[PDB]
Amino acid sequence: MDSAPCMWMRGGTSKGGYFLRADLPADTAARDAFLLAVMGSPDPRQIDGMGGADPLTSKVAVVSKSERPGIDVDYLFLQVFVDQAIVTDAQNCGNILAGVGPFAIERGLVAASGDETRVAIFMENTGQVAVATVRTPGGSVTYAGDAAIDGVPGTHAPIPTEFRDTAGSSCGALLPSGNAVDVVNGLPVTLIDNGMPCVVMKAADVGITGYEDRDSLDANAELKAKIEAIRLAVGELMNLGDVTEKSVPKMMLVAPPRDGGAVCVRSFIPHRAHATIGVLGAVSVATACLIPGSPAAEVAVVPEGARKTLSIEHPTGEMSCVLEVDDAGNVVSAALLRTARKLMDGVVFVLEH
Amino acid sequence: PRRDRNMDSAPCMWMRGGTSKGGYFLRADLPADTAARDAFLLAVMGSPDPRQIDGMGGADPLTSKVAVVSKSERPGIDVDYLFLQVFVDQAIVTDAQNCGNILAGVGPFAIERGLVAASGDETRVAIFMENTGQVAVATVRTPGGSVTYAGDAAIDGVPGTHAPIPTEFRDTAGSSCGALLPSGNAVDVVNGLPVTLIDNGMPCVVMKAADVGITGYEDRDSLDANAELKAKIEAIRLAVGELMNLGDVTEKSVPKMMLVAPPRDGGAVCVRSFIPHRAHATIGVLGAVSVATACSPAAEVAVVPEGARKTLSIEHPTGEMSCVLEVNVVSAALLRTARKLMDGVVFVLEHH
Ligand SMILES: [Ca+2]
Ligand SMILES: [Ca+2]
Ligand SMILES: [Cl-]
Ligand SMILES: [Cl-]
Ligand SMILES: [Cl-]
Ligand SMILES: [Cl-]
Ligand SMILES: [Cl-]
Ligand SMILES: [Cl-]
Ligand SMILES: [Cl-]
Ligand SMILES: [Cl-]
Ligand SMILES: [Cl-]
Ligand code: NA
Repeated sequence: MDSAPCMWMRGGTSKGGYFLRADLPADTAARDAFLLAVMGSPDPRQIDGMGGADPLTSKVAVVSKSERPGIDVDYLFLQVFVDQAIVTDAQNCGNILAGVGPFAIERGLVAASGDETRVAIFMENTGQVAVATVRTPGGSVTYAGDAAIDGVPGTHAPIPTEFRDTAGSSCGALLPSGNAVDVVNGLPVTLIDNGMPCVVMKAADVGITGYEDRDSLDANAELKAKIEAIRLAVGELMNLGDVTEKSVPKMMLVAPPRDGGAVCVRSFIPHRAHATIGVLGAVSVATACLIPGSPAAEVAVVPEGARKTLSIEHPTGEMSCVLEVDDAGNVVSAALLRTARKLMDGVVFVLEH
Repeated sequence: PRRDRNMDSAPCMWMRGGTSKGGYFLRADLPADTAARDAFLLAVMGSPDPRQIDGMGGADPLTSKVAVVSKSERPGIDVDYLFLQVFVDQAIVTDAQNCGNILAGVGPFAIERGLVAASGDETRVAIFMENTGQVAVATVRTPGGSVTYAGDAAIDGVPGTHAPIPTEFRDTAGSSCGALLPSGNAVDVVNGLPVTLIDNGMPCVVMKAADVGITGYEDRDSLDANAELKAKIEAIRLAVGELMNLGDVTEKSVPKMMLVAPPRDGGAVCVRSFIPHRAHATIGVLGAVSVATACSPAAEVAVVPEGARKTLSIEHPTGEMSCVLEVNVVSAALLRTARKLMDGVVFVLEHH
């Protein structure tokens, strides 16, 4: 295989290549070798491929028509490492997911349903489902509009994304330790998985305010060591095995809001300070805000009602999460805004094997 | 039918050209008005945006470049080639300089698009470089009449091997300046140290690295942090701009500052190039032609090859670049490679 049809899209704040599953090799070794060559990996500059020399622009979506009930398309996310000959499918990316809906409609995997088309997506990495609402004026996708997200210039068509079946998707339960709060290394934390395994703790409990600049936190070795020691100590409690070399759980340091939101966060993913917050991590953090007695509930401003908009402040702005909660208190769905844009469509080429 | 009514588009081939990357267009496929063309190309790349997240640029000037190619009507020329730099974090598209790396993709692009017919197993493509008025001849491997990008050729800064693209340069004397020696005399002296103002494809100031207080072997960070050195050579550049017929070069990127030193790794010359303020990782393709041509001040340190076809290996930080000169300088040939990465249609949000 020396080529494959491919669409290059921006999905959220990430970028990568979108493939039909039938257009990629069935053998995972042959597939990974093809995608590495497509990106130009391994190479810190990715000069001989389509990767942008950054993990956020070295990503792949594998999309196929789904035989699952109620699901339109299956979606496999793959991170193509920039400077290593490694392609991984552990954990799912909620930004590349934003392009899956429009891509499936454009490719004919899902018929457009009027001027606005809802696409039910099965996320194969963690077995959860997202429903993306795509603008399809006159029966064809558009990527233009008045919606904006932090980290992307200008405005685009909105892609509301509703997540369900998120609780314990990676850890097997919403609270894998069975506790709303666990004391780890002398500090109270919440171990929670509502779409993305997270450790939620007060920024003040680890010696910062939680409003520091991303670059200042990224260079705070003492803080990173304290957080990492906690992350290693809860890997088994969260049913994640040995998390030494894993990118999970994400470390979420929370603080009361300062820009009008519900809560403020600084996220380490697990080592680098995030410029915003992960889309699935936002669902976990927002859900943690609703658990009484937890560090997030202590600092969050939670509105009343069955439908709560939880604006999560992060270094470059805020990401709002709409939580639908039953009369008992359980989060039945979470909806967040993303956008996408088809950038180039055609065929990617690699040198033959 | 079933197209985005709020976007525009054009056919485009994304290629690696040498150590650069960008989009290759047919001239007829872009808007004819400069302003409309520039807005389109900025949107193609996702500029302005330091991350270029909403476009095809790679958040680096070297991966935010454009080639505009068309069938030429100049005598002896196959295609005309306009190089355009799409700025990453500014709403700027410029044609002021000539990239000899994006040039490597032009030949194969022209053949794949049918601008030039394949003449057997190797195809010679005469390329008029409209930015500077120079002519380059690229020899493209076309086995069975089809362009190939696979082969045993290697260049520093690119992993693996690819099909060789030998690129011979003609009409390089005074590409940006009046003639080969813009000042009029060969070895002039500015601020006390002897230099050589020479333009044989890229306007340069050639001078001995010892005459400026360094050895010529330091690393990129150690030279770019050297405020003493950069200030000394910048004052040399700011005092030769009008003398090299370049106007006021305070805001320009030309001429390139070339600090020469004897070779260490077995090459011909070691050079440190400031382009004009950043320490160049390797060396510019056209800059290497000007430096190889400079070899009395450059002859101080040069182990010049012997025969009539000299392979001058110019040692730069990340390795070496070899410039074949035939002798009076007859031709200047350098090795490049290219690869077609993606082919299809690029899309932009409509301007309004
Ligand atoms: Ca329109
Ligand atoms: Ca249009
Ligand atoms: Cl498929
Ligand atoms: Cl990486
Ligand atoms: Cl995500
Ligand atoms: Cl910040
Ligand atoms: Cl990390
Ligand atoms: Cl044309
Ligand atoms: Cl730039
Ligand atoms: Cl060049
Ligand atoms: Cl510079
Ligand atoms: Na279409």
